Amino acid sequence: HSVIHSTFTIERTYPQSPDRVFHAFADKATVRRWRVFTVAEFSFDFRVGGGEVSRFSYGGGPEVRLDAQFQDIVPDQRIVFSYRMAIGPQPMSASLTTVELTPTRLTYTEQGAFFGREEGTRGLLEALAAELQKW
Amino acid sequence: HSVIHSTFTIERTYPQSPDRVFHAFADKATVRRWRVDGDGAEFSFDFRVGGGEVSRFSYGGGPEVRLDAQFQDIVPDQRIVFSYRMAIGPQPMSASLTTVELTPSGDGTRLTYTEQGAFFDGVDSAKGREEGTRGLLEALAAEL
Repeated sequence: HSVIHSTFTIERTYPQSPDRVFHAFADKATVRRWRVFTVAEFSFDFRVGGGEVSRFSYGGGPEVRLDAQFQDIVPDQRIVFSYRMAIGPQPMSASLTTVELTPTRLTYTEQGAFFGREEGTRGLLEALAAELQKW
Repeated sequence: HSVIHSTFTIERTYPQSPDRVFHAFADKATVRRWRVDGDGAEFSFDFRVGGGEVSRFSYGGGPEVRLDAQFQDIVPDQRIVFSYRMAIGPQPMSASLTTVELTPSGDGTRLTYTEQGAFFDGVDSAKGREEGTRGLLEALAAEL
């Protein structure tokens, strides 16, 4: 009933190599450990035109529906995808996400439309730092 | 590789009401007259969340311009959100998110068209892309 457009770019670095950094956004299993608490349906197809449907809830709460579609893929360098999140019957937002990693200095960019989200994103990267060595 | 991120907005009012202008976006036939032609290459239009669009055209014998879009959100007569990627030949020039808002303007319609895009490798079509959309919206005007 009202849209707010914001673009926030957050930067974070990783002593691990770029291929590894990219691996954390490419591999199906690797992404399940850290979701990009039951999980109903879940699909992944890491290619252009490929999707990433994801239905889930927290402690019996309402279900969060995530639908993403990969727009542009540059092996070990760039990942561009759009996605929408809903928690209702209640669309939360839709955004275009760019994740670049030059040799690592991953540069996370999110151009979104909201029907705030930034701080959580810096966190999603602080977590990236987590499973960053779990191997 | 490089990625340019930019956003632009275009406001344009119409003497028509929301139902009318929304329609011009949601009705395949109408759509095919102000944005695309189709009357003497390809145009799949499935207007629904999750549904998408596919357009393929070229001028003369030149490179085929392909636009692939998917609807992300639809609020009747008031909002349209879709993402899309464009390419000419095999070179993918960009991916972006589009938001179309239609707020009542007393007796007319307020249309704010916002485009958050990501232009690929060297290519900076942001300028050229806003130019065209500003034209397509002007063209829409006549269609109403």
